[PDB]
Amino acid sequence: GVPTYGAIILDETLENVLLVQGYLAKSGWGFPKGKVNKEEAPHDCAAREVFEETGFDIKDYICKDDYIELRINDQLARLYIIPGIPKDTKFNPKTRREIRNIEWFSIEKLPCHRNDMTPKSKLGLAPNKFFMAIPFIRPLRDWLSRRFG
Ligand SMILES: CC(=O)N1C=CCN(C(=O)c2ccc3c(c2)OCO3)CC1
Repeated sequence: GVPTYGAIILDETLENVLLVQGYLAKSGWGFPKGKVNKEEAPHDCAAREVFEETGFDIKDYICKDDYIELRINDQLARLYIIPGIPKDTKFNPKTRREIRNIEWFSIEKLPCHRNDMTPKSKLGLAPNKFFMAIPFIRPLRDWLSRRFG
């Protein structure tokens, strides 16, 4: 699939992250990100997608080496880590046809896996509104421990 780029924005305490809520197939909460355009550099795609989805421009804050990248079902998603953004920042998407809401979440309260349904002897995972964010949570926590401690 086409690579996606975006950001993990943290506040100044490093204990909250900014998530966005879309519609329909992207009806849950996830980090701001989207698909790279032809010939567009990863940092420019991350900034574009984040500004489209949040109205906040990360361009002056991106650090080249500071990101988490995952390959899920053979599609690569790279989120640049952007700490220290104040919680009173006014975030407003460009297109509310794509973004329902924008909120800060406590990192420690976010799930890092979905729950099974072993209580019901049924296979699979229970729905979770953080499903898009979840794969990045443990790597983020590990990354923050290594970088800040
Ligand atoms: C116009 C536009 O940019 N698109 C349309 C709908 C929104 N998209 C996202 O980039 C997107 C991905 C994952 C998400 C998310 C949003 O919000 C919660 O998790 C896909 C592309």
